[PDB]
Amino acid sequence: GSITENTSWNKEFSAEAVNGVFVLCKSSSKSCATNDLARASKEYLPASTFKIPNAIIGLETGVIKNEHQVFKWDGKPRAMKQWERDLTLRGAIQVSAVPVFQQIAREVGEVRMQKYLKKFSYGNQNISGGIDKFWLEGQLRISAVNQVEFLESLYLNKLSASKENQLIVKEALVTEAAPEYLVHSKTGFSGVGTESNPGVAWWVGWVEKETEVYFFAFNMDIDNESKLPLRKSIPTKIMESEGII
Amino acid sequence: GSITENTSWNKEFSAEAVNGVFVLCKSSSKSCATNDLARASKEYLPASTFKIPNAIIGLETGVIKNEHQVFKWDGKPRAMKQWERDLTLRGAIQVSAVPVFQQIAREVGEVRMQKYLKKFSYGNQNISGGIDKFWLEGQLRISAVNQVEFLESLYLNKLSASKENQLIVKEALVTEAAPEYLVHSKTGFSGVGTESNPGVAWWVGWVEKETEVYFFAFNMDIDNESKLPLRKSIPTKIMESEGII
Ligand SMILES: *C(=O)[C@@H]([C@@H]1NC(C(=O)O)=C(S[C@@H]2CN[C@H](C(=O)Nc3cccc(C(=O)O)c3)C2)[C@@H]1C)[C@@H](C)O
Ligand SMILES: *C(=O)[C@@H]([C@@H]1NC(C(=O)O)=C(S[C@@H]2CN[C@H](C(=O)Nc3cccc(C(=O)O)c3)C2)[C@@H]1C)[C@@H](C)O
Ligand SMILES: [Mg+2]
Ligand SMILES: [Mg+2]
Repeated sequence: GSITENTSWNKEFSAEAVNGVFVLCKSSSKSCATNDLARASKEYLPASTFKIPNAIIGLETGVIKNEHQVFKWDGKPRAMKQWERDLTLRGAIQVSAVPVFQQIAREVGEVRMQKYLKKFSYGNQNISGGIDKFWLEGQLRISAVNQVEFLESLYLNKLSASKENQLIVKEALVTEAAPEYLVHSKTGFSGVGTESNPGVAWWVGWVEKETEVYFFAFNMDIDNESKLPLRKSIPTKIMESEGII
Repeated sequence: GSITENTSWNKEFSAEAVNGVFVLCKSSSKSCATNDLARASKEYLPASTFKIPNAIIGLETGVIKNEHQVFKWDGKPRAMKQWERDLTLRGAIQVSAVPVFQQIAREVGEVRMQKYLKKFSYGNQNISGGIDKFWLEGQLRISAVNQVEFLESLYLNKLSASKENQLIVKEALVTEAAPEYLVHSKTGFSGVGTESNPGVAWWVGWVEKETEVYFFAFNMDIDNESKLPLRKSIPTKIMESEGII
């Protein structure tokens, strides 16, 4: 579609010394607005946002048997305590349980993963770097505009996957529910990288408000975990100034 | 499935002077508890809770084309200024827009409405009283045990309808979302009736918490719109009592 720059939105980045981009699209990706035309199409490691395509692929290949599959913890150390338990698919997405999705990816395997990222037009579609880590430290990259396009297809059930499996993943992604206000969303954080090679933090999703829908994707450069609150506050301020929130 | 009476729950009922029942079922043990086995099996006007089967039937028959159908307000006054606006299916359910569901019912028509309520085993299956009003002043009746059976089937996608259509109605029914706590629910209120033959107020739905699922159905006698808040107050206090929050 078309991407239109709104430089007034940089106010929210400038204040916090943040280098990043917000892409926000009403109704469709036919017309999106952004603070940074160039960065809106610049591609970055997806980190935990990749759990969305991975969940769809796991269901499509039958690796995830169905919506009520329980991912059992084997009792062995996992890198975060909140992952050391049995999880549903929703649970695994919402607590961002990487080892659940690593095992999903291993079972999907390289051939099938490559096939579905091509079907989904997902970023640079580059899965090299290890089947269980390409989206964590490999060569996979996707832009904020491309995240919006992917999530719009998911919203419309237009990905090349069953409608059932798109609906399953959508319910797992609900993060805020009010009578006329529904948010689907997913956070991501690649890590702190370095000073000269920063990590990336993401917030992607969509807002359904009355009869209208808004697709959004935010990323920022980050080299310190203490800046992570900005990954939600900057795009929240912008959507509020648009009267969305 | 089993059911057991827990007299202790009459606590929250006597306190605020209410005649009603709570049924709470843990999916993994296939075990339910209720304060009153007799009233758990008594059958009542479903009122707004019928919007759950009505929505599914509307989708199954194609009266509702799909999840992105907008129900346009025709500018004719409605009993609630909340309903005087375009609505998505989720919005119609969450705001409980009777006029939208009366029209759905009319388009489904008696023969098809009768068919699905039999397939769904929905209460006494008697839709006599007018195709657009059987569930609110007609003869249709359903018990709290029948509600949790029906909702358990919906959760499991085991109703005799498309998986897709069940998934659509399920997301429409989400009312609270946290990373490991997801609530689907629907309220109902038939009116004040008489103080001879009161009306009924419902709360039904289910809670997904970690990997457990709890199905619940509440109803109570109500003569005074005044006491509508206790429908949610009493089951919440019971569920809180059971560690479900
Ligand atoms: C996926 O990308 C990755 C996880 N994503 C993120 C993320 O926040 O996007 C984390 S952060 C990690 C999990 N919870 C801890 C935390 O500090 N969260 C935090 C701190 C301050 C603000 C916020 C917020 O407002 O969102 C969150 C540390 C994690 C790397 C994989 C591993 O799941
Ligand atoms: C459906 O049965 C019927 C509506 N159901 C409800 C209901 O509350 O179950 C009503 S009540 C009507 C709408 N909003 C007003 C109200 O007072 N709501 C209220 C009051 C106290 C507590 C709560 C709560 O915690 O949810 C809500 C009056 C309406 C009869 C219609 C949609 O078909
Ligand atoms: Mg990650
Ligand atoms: Mg650093």
